[PDB]
Formats: sequence, C-alpha cells, structure tokens
Amino acid sequence: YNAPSEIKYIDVVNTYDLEEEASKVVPHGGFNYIAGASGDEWTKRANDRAWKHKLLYPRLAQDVEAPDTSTEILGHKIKAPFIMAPIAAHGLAHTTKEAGTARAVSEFGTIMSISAYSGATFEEISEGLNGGPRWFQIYMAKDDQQNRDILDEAKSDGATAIILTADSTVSGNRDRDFGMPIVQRYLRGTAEYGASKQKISPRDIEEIAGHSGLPVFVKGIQHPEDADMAIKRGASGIWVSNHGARQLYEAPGSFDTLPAIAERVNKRVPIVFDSGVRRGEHVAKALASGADVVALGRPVLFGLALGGWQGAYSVLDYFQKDLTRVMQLTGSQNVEDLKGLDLFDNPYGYEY
Amino acid sequence: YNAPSEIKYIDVVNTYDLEEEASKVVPHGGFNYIAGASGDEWTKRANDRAWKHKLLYPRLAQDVEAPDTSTEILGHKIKAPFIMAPIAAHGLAHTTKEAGTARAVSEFGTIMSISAYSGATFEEISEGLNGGPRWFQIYMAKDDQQNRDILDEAKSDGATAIILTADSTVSGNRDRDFGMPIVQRYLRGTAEYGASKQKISPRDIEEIAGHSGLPVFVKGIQHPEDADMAIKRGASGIWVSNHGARQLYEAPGSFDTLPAIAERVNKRVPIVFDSGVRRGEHVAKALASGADVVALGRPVLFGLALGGWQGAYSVLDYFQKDLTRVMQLTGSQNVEDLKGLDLFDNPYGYEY
Amino acid sequence: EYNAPSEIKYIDVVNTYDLEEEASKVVPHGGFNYIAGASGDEWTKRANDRAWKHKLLYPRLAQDVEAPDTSTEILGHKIKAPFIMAPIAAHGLAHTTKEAGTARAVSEFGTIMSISAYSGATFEEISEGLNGGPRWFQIYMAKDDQQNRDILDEAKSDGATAIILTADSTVASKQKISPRDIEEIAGHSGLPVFVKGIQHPEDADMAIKRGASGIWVSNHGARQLYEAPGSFDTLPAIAERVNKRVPIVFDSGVRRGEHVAKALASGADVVALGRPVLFGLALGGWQGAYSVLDYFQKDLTRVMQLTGSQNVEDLKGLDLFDNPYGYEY
Ligand SMILES: Cc1cc2nc3c(=O)[nH]c(=O)nc-3n(C[C@H](O)[C@H](O)[C@H](O)COP(=O)(O)O)c2cc1C
Ligand SMILES: Cc1cc2nc3c(=O)[nH]c(=O)nc-3n(C[C@H](O)[C@H](O)[C@H](O)COP(=O)(O)O)c2cc1C
Ligand SMILES: Cc1cc2nc3c(=O)[nH]c(=O)nc-3n(C[C@H](O)[C@H](O)[C@H](O)COP(=O)(O)O)c2cc1C
Repeated sequence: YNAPSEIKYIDVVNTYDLEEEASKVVPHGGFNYIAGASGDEWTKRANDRAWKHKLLYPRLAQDVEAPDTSTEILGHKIKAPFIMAPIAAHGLAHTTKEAGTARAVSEFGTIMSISAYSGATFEEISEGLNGGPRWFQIYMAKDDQQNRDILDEAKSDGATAIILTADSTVSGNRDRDFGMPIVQRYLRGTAEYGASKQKISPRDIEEIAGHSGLPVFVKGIQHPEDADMAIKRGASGIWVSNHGARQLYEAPGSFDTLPAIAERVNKRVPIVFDSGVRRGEHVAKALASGADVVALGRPVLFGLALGGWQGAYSVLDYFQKDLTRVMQLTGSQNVEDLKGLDLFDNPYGYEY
Repeated sequence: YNAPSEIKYIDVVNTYDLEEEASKVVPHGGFNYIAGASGDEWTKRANDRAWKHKLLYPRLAQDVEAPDTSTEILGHKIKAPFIMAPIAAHGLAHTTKEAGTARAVSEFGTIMSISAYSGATFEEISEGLNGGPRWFQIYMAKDDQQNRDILDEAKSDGATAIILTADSTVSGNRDRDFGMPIVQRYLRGTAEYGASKQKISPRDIEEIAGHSGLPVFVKGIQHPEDADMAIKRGASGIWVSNHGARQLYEAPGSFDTLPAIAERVNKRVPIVFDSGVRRGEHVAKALASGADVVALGRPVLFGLALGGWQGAYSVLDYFQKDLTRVMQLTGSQNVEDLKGLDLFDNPYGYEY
Repeated sequence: EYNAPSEIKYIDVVNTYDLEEEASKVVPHGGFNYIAGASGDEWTKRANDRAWKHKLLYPRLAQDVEAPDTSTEILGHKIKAPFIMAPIAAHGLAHTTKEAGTARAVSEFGTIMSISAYSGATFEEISEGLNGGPRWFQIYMAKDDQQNRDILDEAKSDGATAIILTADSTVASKQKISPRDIEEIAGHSGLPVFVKGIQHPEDADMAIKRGASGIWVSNHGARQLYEAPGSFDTLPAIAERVNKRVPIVFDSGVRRGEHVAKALASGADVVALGRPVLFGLALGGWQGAYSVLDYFQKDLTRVMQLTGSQNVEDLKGLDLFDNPYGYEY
C-alpha cells in the first residue's frame, strides 16, 4: 500500500475540492474506503444538502471587538469550536497516519479523537500530540474484559473523555461492493470487528459510564428519545452523528436531526455534532442549532493525504478563517453569539 | 424466443444493477415487457422515490439476542417478511420460468404467488415448489363459470389464499408503444385478456370470497375507502399495490398510499405491500408503516434471468441479509420491533 | 360504621352522567368523593370527557344487510360487547356486595372482570360471583421479588387469564415501574401481561420490547397525574406505534356508546368501564351494575346502525371528523 508521504501546507479555498485532489494521490481502494458511504450515497448527499434547509441571515453588529473563535468544552479551552472526529486507519491517507493528524490538531489547538481502530501504536500518536488533549473512541465489546482493557488503555493514554460509538463498524453496506495496534495489544492470544456488539443499549452505556472514570459521549445519536435514554444511563455528552453516512442507509441528513435532539437534551450535557461539516457556515449553523462544537472528519483526512500534518493543519486553518468571516457577516463577536443566531427556514430544500 | 438458461448463484450487492445486467441477457422485447411501465414511467420513478419521504432512524437496542427475520402470515411461518408477487410469463426471463422462481422461493422458505397468466403448467410449477406454500392470483372473469373453474383449480393446486387482482391486464398504456396453460386448461373450446372485467367491484369481491373456500386478498388497493369496502365485501386481506406502475399513470408512488390504508384497515385483515421494494430498508419502512409483509417482483425476475433458481435465491438472500443489518442499526431484534419503528418525515422529497 | 347501599335492583339507565348525581344521594359522602374525585381541580378529568368532542362520528350508508352484532374477542376469549370491567379498589364503598356484586354483573352480562389488588372481597366471595367467568388480576410491582412471585402464582391458581401491571401507585409497592420491572413480571407470570397507565407511544414500544402482551392506555380516570392530556387524545399515537403488535385496552372517560365506537375507530381492541359501573353498583347491586353494561351494549348498537356498521370490525374502520374547535365548537 503506497500512501502519500509528502508534508506541505496547502491553500485551502474549499473542502469539496480536497476530495477530488486526494483521489489523485491516494490508492483507489483506500480512497474509496474513506470517501464512500452506504447504499448509493443518497444519505451522504443528504448530510450535505441538509445545510441548505436552514439559512444564515446577515445581521448588524452589537459589539466593537474583533471576532474570537475560541471556546471551552469539558473545561478545556480550544482555538475554535471544532474537534477531530475519531476515524480509523489514517495510514490509508498518509504514511504519517494518526501521528500526522494529531500533530496538526495539537498545533492548531483543539482536541484529538483516537479511534480504537487506529493504525498507529499510541506511542506514535503521542509524539504527534505532544501534550495536546485527546479523547478515546471505543466500541462496546461482547467480552466485558475487553471493555475493562480499553478503558484502562484510555486512562493510561491520558484521555479526558470516552467516545462510545453506538454502531458496529462492519463498515455498512454499499452498492459498489494495516493492523490495529491499539486493540491487538489486548486481543492478542484471544483470537477475537465481530468482537463488538452490533448496537449498544442503555445498559451498555451505564456499564461504560460507571467504570470509565471519565465523561462518556455516546456517538451516533439521531433520535431525541435515544439522547434522553443515554443521559439517563449516565452519558456525559451526546455526539449527534451518522458516522458520515457510513452506517444506516435511507436515514435523514445528520443536521436535520440536530434541533430535536438539542431541544430534548435541554442543556443537560454538551453536544458534539458531526456528519457533513464542510464550510465555516456549517459550524455556525450547528452552533445556532444547539451543538457546543462540531467534529471534522473527511476534509481533514483529505488534507492529510495532500500534505501530511501541514496539509491537515491547512484544513483546520481554513475552517477557523472561514468561521471568522461568517462571524463578521452575522454580527457575531464570539462563539456564544453564534449559539444565538436566528436561521431562515427554507421549505424548498436544495433546488430552491 | 431465446431466454437465458444458465443456473448460478450471484453476488447481489444491490437490486438496481440487476436490471441493467439482465438487459444484457434477456431478449429486448421480453426485457422491455418486464422493466417498462405506464406513460413515461414517472409513476414507476414515484414508486422508487417515495422511500425517501419517510426515513429510518438508527436507535439504541433494548434486547440482547441476534436479529430474527422470521414472521407468520395466515398461520404459516416464513423466513423473512417478504413473499413473491404474482408475475406473468417468467419464461421471458429464463427457460425454467415459474418452476425456477418457485424453487428459489420454496428453498428460501417463503410464499410463492402464482399468476393466472403463468407460462408454466402447474405440474411444472409444483416440481419447483416441492411442497412449499403457494397462493393463486386470479382476474375476475366476465363469465361466472370461468371464476368457478379457476377457484376449483386453485383449491386443487393446494393454494392457501386467493389474490384477486382489481385491474385488468390489458398491460397499461406506455408512451414507447408463450401460451398460458393454466387458463387455457379452462378456456379451451370456449374461444375466450378480454375475458376478464376491466375493474372489479365490491360485488365481485363478495362473489369470490363467498365461493373460494379460502382467504381472498384484494390486490391493487391504493385508496383507504376501497380497503374498507373490500373488507366489508368479505376480503381476508388487502394487498396495497399499483402492480409496479404497470396500470394507472400519474398516480402516487405506492409507498405514499400505505399509511392511510393501514390506518383505515386498523388490524382487521393482514396487509401485503408492494410496488418498488428494492432494498432491506424498504421492507423495514413498509412494516413500520402498517404492512405485515411485502411482495417482491422485478428484482427476483432479474435474478431469475441472471441465474435461474440460484440467481433468484441470491436476490431473496440479499433482502434477508440486508434486512438483518437494518434491524441491527434500528435496534430491532425481530419483525415485530420493525413494526414499531418511528420514521423521520422528509418534506423535501428526493432532492432533499 | 360505613353505611353502604345494599339494595339489588335493575335500573333504567338513560345516560351515565346522571348516575353520578343519583349515586351521590345513596353513597356516604367520603366514599363518594373517593370514587368520583380526581387530581388537582379535576381539569384532567374534564379533559378525559371533553376529548371525545375532538373526533366526531359520521353517519354513513350501510354496506351489509344484517343487524348489528356487538360481539368480539380478546386473547381468544369471546365477549358480548367490546368493553371489559376496569380494576377498581374497594367496591364496598359503593355497595355491601362489593366486588362480588360487580363480578356477578360482569359474568351475567358476558365480559371480563378485572380484580383490583385492593379488593375488599375475598377471592372466594368474588369466585362465587363470577361463577366460572373470565377474570384478569391487577397488580402493583412489589419491591420484594418473592411477593411478586407469590401474587403471580396466586393469580394463575385463581384462574386468572391475564395480569394487569399498573404502572403508577396510588395506595410495599413501587411508585413507578420501569421496563426491567415489566420484563421481570412478563418472564415469571405464565400469563399475558398488560401494562396499564400508558399515555406516551415510546412507553408502549418499550413495554412491548420488555415483554408486555398488551397495552392498556389509561390515566386511571384522571386519578394520578394532573395537567396531562385527556386519555382519548393520547390513543391514536400509541395505536400507531403499537401497530398491531399486541392488543390495546383503552380507558379513562368512557360514558357513551359513541365513546366505545370512537376508541375502536382510533385503535383500541376493547375499552374498560370504571366509574359508571360502580355508580350502577351503588344504585342497584349487581343488577344495577348489569343495567349499566346493558345500557352501553344497547347504546353501541344504535351507534353502529347510524354509522353503517354491522359488527365490531366495521367500527375499527370508521373515519372520524377532526374537530379543531374542541368543546365549545
Ligand atoms: C474513513 C472513515 C473511518 C471512520 N472510522 C470511524 C471509527 O473508527 N469510529 C467512529 O466512531 N467513527 C468513524 N468514522 C466516522 C467519523 O467519526 C465521523 O462521524 C465522520 O467522518 C463525519 O462525517 P464527515 O467526515 O463526512 O463530515 C469514520 C469515518 C470515515 C470517513
Ligand atoms: C413482468 C410483470 C408481470 C406482472 N404480471 C402480473 C400479473 O400477472 N398479475 C398481477 O396481479 N400482477 C402482475 N404484476 C405486478 C406484480 O404482482 C407486482 O405488483 C409488481 O411486480 C411489484 O412492483 P416491483 O416489481 O416494481 O417491485 C406483474 C409485474 C411485472 C413486472
Ligand atoms: C374509585 C377508583 C378506584 C380505582 N382503583 C384502581 C386500582 O385499584 N387499580 C388500577 O389499576 N386502577 C384503579 N382505578 C382506575 C380504573 O381502573 C380506570 O382506569 C378508571 O376508572 C377509568 O376511568 P373512568 O372510570 O373515569 O371512565 C380506580 C379508579 C377509581 C374511580
């Protein structure tokens, strides 16, 4: 497998073009893995088109100061209201794999999420992170010992939250058709994808929350009753996601699901939103709709493919800068102002 | 007429591609007959796009066991909540014609529907069925003797229900432009498509229900008042269908009609739903919307074209497996759970 | 020295609302308030009653020749009309023959008796009144697993054919039940378990997933939560979510044959009757309670004729007129 290895800054004008550019340097199989989604990708398209359902108004300013994109989540101050989503196998995009991603995220000044299915050996990731905050993403194992193992690993690696992914990564079914050091460290000699439950229950959430010693986000929530159940089971955060349309097909665009969840959560726990964030305007819309931060996924990996850590950094830089402009135009001085924006309801949808 | 004759399993990744693949092996005239629909096919397109109007939510599991797709209808246990729709002239797709279809359905473990316009001679069908359950589809003859004849035939052939099709198969009018052993057995020497009424009435339904000695499904229902009238006339089931858009043009997509019918039927009799089922997600949505089972039509015939009974079996296998995955993602352990799913209302339609 | 009525006689029931007032004349004040009252200032009890005006019946042409037949069946038991007796505590507040009187009325009429956890009659006394007729046992969730096991064993040995697990305590018992409780009861009962007090569709789905064999849509006659919807307003959403998985019993506010029809049209298999049967009991013992069941059956027959319905299944198929104006129209 010959992943790109060049490290360089890139002039990111938009994130959509990064996909096609990346397709030129990433081996076809790995590229398809990263870019593809369930079915005929109609729900991935829905993730993207959902942003046109609620539109931004320009508004007069009410404050004199320059815009400030910084925010805090779980008591940690970060440079802008976006974090890195947990994504498996960054080596499919770049030889520096998760270490490169971590470097970009740490240098930028936000939170790195580490997939249990990382191709890098934490020590490798740690060198990219250089002290930066990190959250650990897990799947629910059928074997309770394996959950104990990964929770221990996460605490040892200095994780400050656990991301409990609700859906099993068999991959999800598409119409079209490395090792895993972190888990192999604990599965070795056991002979145990199929090791995890296909879907978690409130009881699973309670088990993980009770034993992690850390706040647990439940990731993959798209229905408000699941958010309420998860919080009652002991979740410390709700991560609204459809995993970039990689799981359930003929489901809504993730952004359409956010307000009903935010209204039901009603401030009880922080909300992370993802699945389809491509522009600064999307970050603003998520915050206006109830998210505390958003997670970024595919665009960062395409950046990684194109320039290693500097290419990934350029993508985070693009989002921060684009968000600043959206703040100016919406009359927003800070991230809290964005949470107060009125959106225009577009009943016409994408074609207008 | 040179229909395909090869028997083989196929790797079914999606059912849409089976159409185009089939177009390569089926003679053009026969292929057009199977694939085509009324007008410019706008209502066939509507059948397909209707599935995007109600979207699936992923939901937390509430039960520990592996998903079980089995269900019961009319007291017969079947492997998954789908049956074979009555389709004329399977010989247009494959030399093993209805016998091949029957073999696939019987081996899979569901119900075979036999079209009155079968190209095979029941004895041929019977050898494929090998004891498997079968329902008999009839049209309402103008001549009452001919109805007596076919009802006798059905009872003799061990049918456990009658499917009374409400609309006469003159074909339906398109913008573009074998024998029938089962009916010829009774029409011989009579000199009698035009032998049947163009449309049935409640009085017809009552006549058939009174004399069949078997539960009668009325097939082609798209309006709730017709469902109520049919039940009052003695129907034992409602089969919601527009016959794969082969009859009335500039009518709604079949799935859009299902909830109003299900609400009016209100549990009185079982509901079979068809017209446009292409994915596991569609089976789930139909059940969530009030159907007890769905019927499969064109995809099975395309499978038949491509691999005889094994090709048709591969299609049923695809639906069963895809449904299992949808059950996992929706937190559903069984077919009853699917009937309880909440769907997301998408007011935007296909383009989102 | 509680002086409950003791006369046994048939009564000419023209409407059930007048039974409350008439009953107030013969039942001791304290007992009467207990029966007739509800939470808060009774706004939710009034909501139970006014909710029937939100969906209105249409007269319709007939499509069959035969006279109306009210018979139905639930859980394989054939009953005379689509209503059963709700579980109500302490019938001795209404009449000296207490639950034995009510049981006699229900069995003579030909429907199912529900026996409250707080019955004032002994089972032997009730058994005599039932004379073999079907009965369901209503229980609360005990905090002690062994007490639950004992109650479930007693019920099945007493010939119960279903258990009604009431989700809310009025009053050893849990105040509110959870899915786990439902599962524990369903797992050990050996009988279909109805979960009673459901008003929200998500609870119906959870209950069924936990092993309930029936959903009993109720707010216990507005006796529990105040400033909640009228029970009938909650029924369609629940019926749509249940989607035929298990039978639905509906109660809380049924007073007319039109209400029985509207409940069936909206997804209930049967309804349960409560206060009106007890007012009948106060007024005439088992014969007075019987007269109330007879009123509902005859009044439903008239409603069937007018709606063009020959049988209980036809009622399940009625279209209702949506009245967005509500009570004052
Ligand atoms: C290549 C790929 C691998 C992923 N692997 C995981 C995974 O290991 N665990 C997880 O919780 N989510 C995983 N995700 C989903 C992401 O965390 C995130 O929800 C998604 O990328 C956001 O959608 P977007 O990238 O289209 O904006 C993966 C996504 C992709 C693109
Ligand atoms: C080639 C063809 C022939 C058909 N012949 C009959 C028929 O004989 N009787 C009948 O009731 N329906 C007939 N149908 C309709 C099917 O029973 C069923 O309603 C339809 O195939 C479902 O639509 P779908 O196949 O697009 O999912 C036919 C459909 C097609 C494709
Ligand atoms: C006096 C009184 C006592 C009741 N006791 C019980 C009880 O023991 N257990 C129970 O599940 N419900 C109990 N209920 C509620 C009834 O089962 C039923 O839900 C209610 O009477 C129906 O409302 P309605 O009578 O106004 O039409 C009681 C209701 C009343 C009026």
